[PDB]
Formats: sequence, structure tokens, C-alpha cells
Amino acid sequence: MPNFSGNWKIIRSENFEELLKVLGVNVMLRKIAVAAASKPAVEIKQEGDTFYIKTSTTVRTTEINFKVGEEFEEQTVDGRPCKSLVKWESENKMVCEQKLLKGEGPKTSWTRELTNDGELILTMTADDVVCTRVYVRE
Ligand SMILES: CC(C)N1CCC(C)(C)c2cc(C#Cc3ccc(C(=O)O)cc3)ccc21
Repeated sequence: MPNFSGNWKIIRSENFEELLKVLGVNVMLRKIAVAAASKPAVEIKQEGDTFYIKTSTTVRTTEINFKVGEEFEEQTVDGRPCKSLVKWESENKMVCEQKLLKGEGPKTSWTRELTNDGELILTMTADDVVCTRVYVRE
């Protein structure tokens, strides 16, 4: 019965500021984002391979809708419009490759995985730098 669906509570965050730095976010905006990202609300709805994911903070909210295997548009973690495509790497792990709509920048991606223990891992990557965030349902 359990899947990616849930209201998810963060329990661990690593390397978020480093990710924003590689993306070229300046010091003062990074400080704002890091603080706000420390207590996000995350809502996922899954129906088969169709997903809704809303990630909210006091300073910024993202809401994405996608089907695995079908291109969609969203934003990079630093706010730049991109084309995205999610695939199943494995049964419990989706991987999203991103391409900017305009300009150039680090190669970005994200992954979401349901681990053996019932928890969710999000990773966000820019070039070689990875941010890892772990959640449990509320
Ligand atoms: C200054 C501020 C408004 N600002 C401008 C710069 C920038 C776009 C980088 C930015 C990013 C965020 C974020 C985030 C976040 C990402 C993932 C999660 C998660 O999945 O848990 C939670 C939060 C917040 C503020 C913010």
C-alpha cells in the first residue's frame, strides 16, 4: 500500500548551501533559502506513474505535475525555467534530468527514492555537488 504519496517531514539535510553556491546563488540569498528550506512542507500525490509534488516554504513554493516518461517544464532549484524528464531508475527510485530553457549553467538533476525503512530520500545535483534530504511521513 505505501508509495510516494504523503505529507513528508524532513529529518536530515546535507549540502544544500553548497548546491546553491555551485549554482551561483549569492551569499545573502543563500542564507535566506537555507533557513527557509530547514522546515519545508512537502505534499506528494501519486496515482500510478502520475505525480503531484508541492514543496512549500515561507519564501518560495514549487508545485510540479508530471508522468514518468513524459517531458514537462519546471524550474531548477535556483529558479531557472527548465525542461525535465523523470524515469524509473529502479522500482523505488525516480531520476529527473533537467535542461535549461535559456542560457547555460551547471548540469542539474534530482532523484527521489523510497528506502527500505519507509523513508524518502531526495537528492538534488549541480555538476559534481549533491544535496541529500531525508524525510518521514508526518
Ligand atoms: C531568497 C529566496 C526567496 N530564494 C531565492 C533563491 C532560490 C531560488 C535559490 C531560493 C530557493 C529556495 C528553496 C528551496 C527548497 C528546495 C527544496 C526543498 C525540499 O525539497 O525539501 C525545500 C526548499 C528558497 C528561497 C530561495
